[PDB]
Amino acid sequence: SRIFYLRNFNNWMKSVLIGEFLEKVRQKKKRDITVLDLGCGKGGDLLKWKKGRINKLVCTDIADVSVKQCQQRYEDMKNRRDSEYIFSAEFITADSSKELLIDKFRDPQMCFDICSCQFVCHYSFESYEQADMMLRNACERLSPGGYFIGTTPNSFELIRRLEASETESFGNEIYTVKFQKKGDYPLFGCKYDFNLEDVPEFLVYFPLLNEMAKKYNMKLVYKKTFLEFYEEKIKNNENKMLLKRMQLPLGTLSKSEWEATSIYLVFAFEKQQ
Ligand SMILES: Nc1ncnc2c1ncn2[C@@H]1O[C@H](CSCC[C@H](N)C(=O)O)[C@@H](O)[C@H]1O
Repeated sequence: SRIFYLRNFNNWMKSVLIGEFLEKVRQKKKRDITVLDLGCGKGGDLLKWKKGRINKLVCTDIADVSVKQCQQRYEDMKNRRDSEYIFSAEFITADSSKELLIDKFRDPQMCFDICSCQFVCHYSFESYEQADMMLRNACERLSPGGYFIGTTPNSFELIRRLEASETESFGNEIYTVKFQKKGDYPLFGCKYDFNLEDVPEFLVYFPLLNEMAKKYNMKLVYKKTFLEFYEEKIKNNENKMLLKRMQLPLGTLSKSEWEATSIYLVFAFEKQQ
């Protein structure tokens, strides 16, 4: 109702992102696709992976109830009738910032063509170790040429609104951000409250994320604001009538919705050879 169109939009953003890199993986002649969905939540991306026609998915999250719900929705998905091919799936409760996923994989030798981290990475920036660990978990088992893709708040946009504010808070009808306070932005542990009409988040300084990713032999493919990404993707009609069947620019979202969503960026990294 209130944020339905915002959610819809986020789903559309993820769809097109996931879509783009599934094709890139396939154009490198990769037949059977293996994917790690890191911080999978309740399975909002299950259907995107099913229509990407991947062969194996690992869903993991720190919240077990979410993992279990993700599993049940998966069970329902291919207990549908005359349901075309579905990936095999593996479900793991774990803190991907404090625990090594390879130690919990049923198959410890397993590799991935894509790690998808959607609206997750920023939780790991509580400390250097947690950040490095989530990056490791996202990137260590990636095959060369494989991709690390995701969505996280854009720190530049967050700071800009903070410093433009009369307080340590800012927002509108839809969202509210509250810093522990402005002027002080440590690389790790920069805490702010994020309210979508409620969970603590950490600032992700992207040039820092870029450097730390190098440790795992990753090179940046691109980084784009939600706005830029939105503007580019709709010059292709497959995506736009996709968006309309799923149901600042004048543009598809109210000005307040645009303020909420324009907070985010999309990124992709590639595993080097
Ligand atoms: N340290 C951590 N390790 C793994 N998952 C975490 C985490 N901290 C938070 N999360 C999870 O990240 C999720 C963010 S909401 C994103 C859900 C899903 N990827 C989607 O796009 O719909 C939540 O499910 C939360 O439980």
